[PDB]
Amino acid sequence: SWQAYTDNLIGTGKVDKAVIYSRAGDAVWATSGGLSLQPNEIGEIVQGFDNPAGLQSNGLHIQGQKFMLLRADDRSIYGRHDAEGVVCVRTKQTVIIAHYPPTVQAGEATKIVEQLADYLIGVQY
Repeated sequence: SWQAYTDNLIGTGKVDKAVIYSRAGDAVWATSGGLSLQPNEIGEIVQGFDNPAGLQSNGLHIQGQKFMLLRADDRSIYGRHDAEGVVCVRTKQTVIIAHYPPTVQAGEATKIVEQLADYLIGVQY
């Protein structure tokens, strides 16, 4: 029930679009809110987790829009565009990408997504 996860996220109103990809980014397991990445965007993100410098350059792009790279490590990648942003987290088997709108505080959206990641990881996913 991967779809329930993305529905749960946007249902809170803290995230308006969320997608769950396989760790490799070769398949979409769930999507809610209508998030649709550009042809090479998921690749940049997936690669970014192992090599942030890569992202740092050209930048992080989601649905065409560029986002400042606020953070990038082995498990988390945070995107920023003023009041709006994106949260990318990698678990044992997935890559979760969520977007929060301007009226939502970045911190609240981030907490909700990181907690999903913590749960999944602790349960082997």
